[PDB]
Amino acid sequence: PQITLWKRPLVTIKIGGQLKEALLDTGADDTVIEEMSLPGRWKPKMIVGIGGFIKVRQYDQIIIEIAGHKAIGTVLVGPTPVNIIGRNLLTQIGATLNF
Amino acid sequence: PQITLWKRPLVTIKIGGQLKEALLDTGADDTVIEEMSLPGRWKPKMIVGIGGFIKVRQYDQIIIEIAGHKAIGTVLVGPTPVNIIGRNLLTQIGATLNF
Ligand SMILES: CC(C)CN(C[C@@H](O)[C@H](Cc1ccccc1)NC(=O)O[C@H]1CO[C@H]2OCC[C@H]21)S(=O)(=O)c1ccc(N)cc1
Ligand SMILES: [Cl-]
Ligand SMILES: [Cl-]
Ligand SMILES: [Cl-]
Ligand SMILES: [Cl-]
Ligand SMILES: [Cl-]
Repeated sequence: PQITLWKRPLVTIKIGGQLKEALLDTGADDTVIEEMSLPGRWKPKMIVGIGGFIKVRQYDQIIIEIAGHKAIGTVLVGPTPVNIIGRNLLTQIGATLNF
Repeated sequence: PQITLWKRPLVTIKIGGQLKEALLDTGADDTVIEEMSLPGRWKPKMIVGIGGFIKVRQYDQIIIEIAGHKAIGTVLVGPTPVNIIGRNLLTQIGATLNF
């Protein structure tokens, strides 16, 4: 697809057996999802945005289907106001910014 | 250009005749830059992101060049952790997300 930016670039994702809406976000280094359970080990991390930092749990080697495209990588879980697909997974589906 | 996302999509911007670096950010509705002087009157705005909110100065109809493309539009100025180019200006430079 070609996604224009007149509106927020929201897509459906599937993660840990759940369907979620998420933002395709070139400004996010890594993917961050609202509180949910995921399998396996995790470790804590802080990430920063507008407003400051939040504490998240870092889960590695998690598979997400993004707009029907499967990717695997690190997923951060924590109190984000919006689900965000970051560059670590956008690369994997071949996403580019074009102008 | 076609910009891949293996690295942060940083570009040079020109604003008030000065060059700065900024992040192309599809997850941002609005363009937000670090403290700087801009001409004219400003209006209040609060923006909300991952770690809570910040107050910013909203300047309208500001001439800005992004990666060599001319734009004229709203720039928010305040204590953002990084300079971000949001959809308001990404649309002016004809940017799309493609995968
Ligand atoms: C500020 C960026 C450098 C980083 N952020 C991504 C950014 O796209 C967020 C993503 C975002 C979006 C909504 C709410 C929180 C986070 N947008 C954002 O804060 O935009 C603000 C400016 O325009 C307004 O429109 C959206 C909120 C305002 S972030 O969400 O803080 C973040 C930081 C690190 C990671 N790994 C993942 C996400
Ligand atoms: Cl992958
Ligand atoms: Cl990863
Ligand atoms: Cl590539
Ligand atoms: Cl990419
Ligand atoms: Cl604008």
